[PDB]
Amino acid sequence: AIEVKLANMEAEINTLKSKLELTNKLHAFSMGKKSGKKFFVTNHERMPFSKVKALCSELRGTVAIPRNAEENKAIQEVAKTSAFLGITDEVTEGQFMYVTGGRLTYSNWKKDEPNDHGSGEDCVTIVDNGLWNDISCQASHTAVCEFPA
Amino acid sequence: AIEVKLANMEAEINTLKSKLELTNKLHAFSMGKKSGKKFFVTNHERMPFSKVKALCSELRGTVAIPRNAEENKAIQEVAKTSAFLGITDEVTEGQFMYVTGGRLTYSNWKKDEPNDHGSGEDCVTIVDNGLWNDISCQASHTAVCEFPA
Amino acid sequence: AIEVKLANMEAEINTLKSKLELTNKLHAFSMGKKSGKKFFVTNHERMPFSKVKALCSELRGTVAIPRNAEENKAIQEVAKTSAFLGITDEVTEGQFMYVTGGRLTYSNWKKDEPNDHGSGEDCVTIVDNGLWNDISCQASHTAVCEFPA
Ligand SMILES: OC[C@H]1O[C@H](O[C@@H]2[C@H](O)[C@@H](O)O[C@H](CO)[C@H]2O)[C@@H](O)[C@@H](O)[C@@H]1O
Ligand SMILES: OC[C@H]1O[C@H](O[C@@H]2[C@H](O)[C@@H](O)O[C@H](CO)[C@H]2O)[C@@H](O)[C@@H](O)[C@@H]1O
Ligand SMILES: OC[C@H]1O[C@H](O[C@@H]2[C@H](O)[C@@H](O)O[C@H](CO)[C@H]2O)[C@@H](O)[C@@H](O)[C@@H]1O
Ligand SMILES: [Ca+2]
Ligand SMILES: [Ca+2]
Ligand SMILES: [Ca+2]
Ligand SMILES: [Ca+2]
Ligand SMILES: [Ca+2]
Ligand SMILES: [Ca+2]
Ligand SMILES: [Ca+2]
Ligand SMILES: [Ca+2]
Ligand SMILES: [Ca+2]
Ligand SMILES: [Ca+2]
Ligand SMILES: [Cl-]
Ligand SMILES: [Cl-]
Ligand SMILES: [Cl-]
Repeated sequence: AIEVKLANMEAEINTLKSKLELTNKLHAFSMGKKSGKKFFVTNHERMPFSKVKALCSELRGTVAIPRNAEENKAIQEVAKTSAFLGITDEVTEGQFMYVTGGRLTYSNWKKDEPNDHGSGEDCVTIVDNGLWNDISCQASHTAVCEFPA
Repeated sequence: AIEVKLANMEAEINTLKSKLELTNKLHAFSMGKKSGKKFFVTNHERMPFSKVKALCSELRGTVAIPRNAEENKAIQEVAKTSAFLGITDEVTEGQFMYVTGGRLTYSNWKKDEPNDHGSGEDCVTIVDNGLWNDISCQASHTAVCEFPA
Repeated sequence: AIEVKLANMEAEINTLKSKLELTNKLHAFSMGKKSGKKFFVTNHERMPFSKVKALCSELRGTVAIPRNAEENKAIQEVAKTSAFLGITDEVTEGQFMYVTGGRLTYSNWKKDEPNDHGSGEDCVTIVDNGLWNDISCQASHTAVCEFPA
């Protein structure tokens, strides 16, 4: 009894992990996940940057970060409106870093941006052009999370 | 050994439960669930009110109910077409009650409605412009379920 | 007590099985699955037929197969563009079969199709007015999977 049931439950658990993995694959597929590509998702809600990070973090993802023109357009198409990117110069003014760490490689700044305008701008938004503009982290923009390829 | 295997398996189960909960959160987010708000969703299928209640119940949700103008708009954008709301005046004519209990607070009736037209109309549908019209519960309208915030 | 913990583990597993089943039902509902009808899903990615089969197979579904006009319209609405169908005449030229078995019955060929054009065409794509054309299995078309009613 005991040992047999325990061995069976281990098989039940492994079967459940396999099924859940399959469910996640199907959901990613229905969400637009392209083979071997990272995918972006949004609930179309606009909120302050701190809430986007908290939200993507709960979902075990990160605030969307374009690493090249392709991904930049991908995020643009997903958001449809202005959306925060996982990039800020909160730590050292003028030095934009990825929220995931490290200095910005690819960038697509609008002319004369980032400019830390007025009272200050430490966050970044991809606008309805794919271009970038630094804006107040307190402002509310579309939440777009990123998940691994 | 047995007590050890059992302990390790309970750990695996706790991890799997959290992982499934994450799947549910990501899915709701991808379908438009806003922070702190109820999740509204539809399969675009039109059916009699009885079937809508049965369908949402089977999913552990309930027929969508607008508690205010904001929710009414959210349901409107999910349905696109005429859809049943979880409200009826089956007990006392003219007294609309939520199928989950309690008297109707917010309402968005169309002009000249409710009119308990013809042989009688005890169900409610959100239609054009998001306004309401009472209709026969036997009529087929889009199924929209709601899940807790 | 070992046996008490084992009994709890069984209940935890069964509870998990029930919740995962619910998660699958809510996802199918959100993807447009109609009561008693199979449903269709796409990530909008274009790829050769062999890749579509592999992808859908891995998700425990199959390349979409229209069995009547309703399903054909449904697949057309989901795909938005040209997509492979689970129909080919690879096994015996001229005789189309479903990838899951059986000779083609219902069909919606464009005029003058199928024509096994050029060096040959053994796969099938649903194109413009939801009409069908046989095409090379090597060409890349939208991946659309179908899942059981
Ligand atoms: O204060 C925000 C923003 O203002 C200026 O840019 C404008 C805005 O991005 C927005 O309203 O759209 C305008 C174009 O339609 C754009 O000029 C700049 O001062 C910018 O640096 C600043 O972040
Ligand atoms: O008896 C049903 C319903 O009929 C009338 O409303 C019409 C219907 O909702 C539907 O056909 O769309 C029409 C607008 O295009 C609308 O007028 C009303 O008599 C209504 O009270 C009644 O419930
Ligand atoms: O060899 C491909 C295909 O070519 C011809 O049809 C064309 C294609 O179906 C597609 O590109 O759309 C065109 C119209 O928009 C159409 O002419 C046919 O020879 C066809 O049988 C063949 O499979
Ligand atoms: Ca600063
Ligand atoms: Ca700054
Ligand atoms: Ca700026
Ligand atoms: Ca009545
Ligand atoms: Ca009535
Ligand atoms: Ca009426
Ligand atoms: Ca052939
Ligand atoms: Ca020929
Ligand atoms: Ca052929
Ligand atoms: Ca052809
Ligand atoms: Cl700021
Ligand atoms: Cl009625
Ligand atoms: Cl071929």
